[PDB]
Amino acid sequence: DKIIVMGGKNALVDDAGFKMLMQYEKHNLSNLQKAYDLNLRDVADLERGFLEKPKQVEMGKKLEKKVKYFNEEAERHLETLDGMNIITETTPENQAKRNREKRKTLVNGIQTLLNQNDALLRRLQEYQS
Repeated sequence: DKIIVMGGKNALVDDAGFKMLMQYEKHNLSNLQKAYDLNLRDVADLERGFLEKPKQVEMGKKLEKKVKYFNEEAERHLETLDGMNIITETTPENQAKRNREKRKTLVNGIQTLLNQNDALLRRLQEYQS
């Protein structure tokens, strides 16, 4: 298919590129909902108070670390969705007259030089014979 380009900041994407990322992001969200569900639960347990106060404090620690991490992921992905621009590519032969003329000037320019250079080479290869 086609095009995707992220420099980490803003992202350039085309139709198939956009469908692709929405795939990846939709999935990523599903993973976030799973991660959230697991933490909402563990937190709910820890709350109960099922033995060993010191073990509970260490647990909250790990959890509080996890929720925070979650928050970083979530925000990063949302940053992504927001800096995602859709592009459409237009081919040389389908560009504005102004652009076509600019290229042609140059193509003709180069083409003439290959002809002349060819002739030059054959003039060179002759003499040295």
